[PDB]
Amino acid sequence: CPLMVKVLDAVRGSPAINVAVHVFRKAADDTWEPFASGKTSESGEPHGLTTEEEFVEGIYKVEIDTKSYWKALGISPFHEHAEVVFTANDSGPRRYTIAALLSPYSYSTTAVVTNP
Amino acid sequence: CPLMVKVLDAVRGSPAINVAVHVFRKAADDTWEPFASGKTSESGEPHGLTTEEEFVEGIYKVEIDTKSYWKALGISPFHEHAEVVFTANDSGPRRYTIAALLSPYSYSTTAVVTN
Amino acid sequence: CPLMVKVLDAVRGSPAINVAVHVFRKAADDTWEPFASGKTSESGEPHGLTTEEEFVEGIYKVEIDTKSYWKALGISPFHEHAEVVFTANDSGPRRYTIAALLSPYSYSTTAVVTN
Amino acid sequence: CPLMVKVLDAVRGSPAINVAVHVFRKAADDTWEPFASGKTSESGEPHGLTTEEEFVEGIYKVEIDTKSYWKALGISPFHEHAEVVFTANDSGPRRYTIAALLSPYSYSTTAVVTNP
Repeated sequence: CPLMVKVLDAVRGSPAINVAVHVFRKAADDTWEPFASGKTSESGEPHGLTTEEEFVEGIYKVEIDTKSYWKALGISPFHEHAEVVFTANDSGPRRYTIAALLSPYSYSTTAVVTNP
Repeated sequence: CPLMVKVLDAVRGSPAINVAVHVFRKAADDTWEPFASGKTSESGEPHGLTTEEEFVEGIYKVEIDTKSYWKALGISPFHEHAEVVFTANDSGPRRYTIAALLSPYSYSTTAVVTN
Repeated sequence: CPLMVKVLDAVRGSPAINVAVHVFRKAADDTWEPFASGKTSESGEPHGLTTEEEFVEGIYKVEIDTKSYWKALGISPFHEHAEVVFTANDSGPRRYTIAALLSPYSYSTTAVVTN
Repeated sequence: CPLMVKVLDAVRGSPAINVAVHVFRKAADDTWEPFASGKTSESGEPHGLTTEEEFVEGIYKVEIDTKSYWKALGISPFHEHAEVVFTANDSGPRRYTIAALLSPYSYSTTAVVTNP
């Protein structure tokens, strides 16, 4: 898995489960193209988003549907979503882990990039 | 201003100065429209982004040019920029501060909504 | 004040009000000695913790009573408190702000040191 | 491993490697007693800090030597260390993961608590 996403809930101290994760790539024509999507499992990760063959150099956008998560728990959050935009692999293939820590009025995002 | 932005540099322990901040509003066509922009001052805030008569309810996007900021410091960054997308609701208090804490491979954003 | 503390509540999107903040200094005997304390006001800051003549170089500890704060909100917290331990150096700028962002199972702390 | 610690470096986008982790328990006499210690591996985790038998109810302190980490990389950080103090297992045994995200003038700490 060259692109892994891990989502945590800072209010409950648990993995954020059943959260939708949508990934887009920037296309030749400056639009975002759908690339991959999934839902976080009990571990807070969507398993198998992409492959090493498919995950080529490019600008990627990872959108995490935090609004639907907090609403399904009865909280009206501040953010519409949490997005992470980055250039990938432009020095060769890497494995990326995007971690997102969620609160109703706050989120943080961190990337860990390791040589595959 | 009913909308303030405050940007901090976690590597140097200072306000993030001279960072471009762009604000968009969501229009009927589900496309973003330029609304406000500014450069952070030495306090890490771009002074006077908007006013309470233009800042009506709706969905707003705040884009912080983090990549240019880290490039000016000679530090390689992960993110292309930091974006904050939110709904402003009148029922809620009357002033929004979006705080952003920046590191090269991490950022956090927080909304402080005060009456 | 050469030392300010600012405490934010990430769950409610407001300053964390009425939070106890205790400051200690490290003494020769490697034991902490009470130095300053206060309760955060409605801005999330305990006004006037110290002065520039008492705030000499040394190692300081800032303890924020997060557990009492979350208990008052009826929200079960992980941490017993949040502590920030640091060295104040004159060579460094002349005002310290320790910012703390609180959630029940997470907190982050940041030092903004300005001239 | 009922107590796991994961340390990340927000400047380099990598696990924080070779970081010392010291764990103490609060003793009957109100002093901190040494309970366990280790160094983070290439994954940013110290492996095998404690056991389920040893990790009883109590107040625990996890100290992460962040100062030595940043100094070994040529940075003078703000914090002397990052500490996490919490009550453990007081509702029955749990597995705790303490994550710490490190910058020179900032750190964050998050706990994920899962039923064993």
